[PDB]
Amino acid sequence: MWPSARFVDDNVAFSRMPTERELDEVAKDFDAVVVLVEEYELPYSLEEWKKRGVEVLHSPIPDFTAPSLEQLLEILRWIEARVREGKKVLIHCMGGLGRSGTVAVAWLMYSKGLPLREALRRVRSLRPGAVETYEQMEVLKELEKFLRS
Ligand code: VO4
Repeated sequence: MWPSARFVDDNVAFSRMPTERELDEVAKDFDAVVVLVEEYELPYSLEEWKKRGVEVLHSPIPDFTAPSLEQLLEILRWIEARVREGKKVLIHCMGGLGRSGTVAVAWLMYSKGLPLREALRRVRSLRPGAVETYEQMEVLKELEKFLRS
């Protein structure tokens, strides 16, 4: 297994950005990637995933900002579809683990119905530092309200 990934359930993991040297490595373990990094900060083309048969969702979230609730719902629904196909999914951003950690917490809320408090604790247990900003926490609160309703 690619030990940089941490799984929040049987099928969904989050990690730092794999480098071009690691692409075959994570393609062996994952069939789908959620790429949160902005186009201009990529060090290889995302066609690298396509030539390996890996499905790509490119939904960039700028450095130190939170996704909108709509953006997050779109990401979650796509992850859901891939998991239902039997695929393992890797969420990643470049640099810290604020943005990828936010999507990982949202996935636990969305798929397992965990309240935000427990989902946050879980992901932070996996990677201390996940969910870095007040804005990221606030969109997770907005998600929780959406789901409860
Ligand atoms: O720029 V971050 O993914 O550490 O919020």
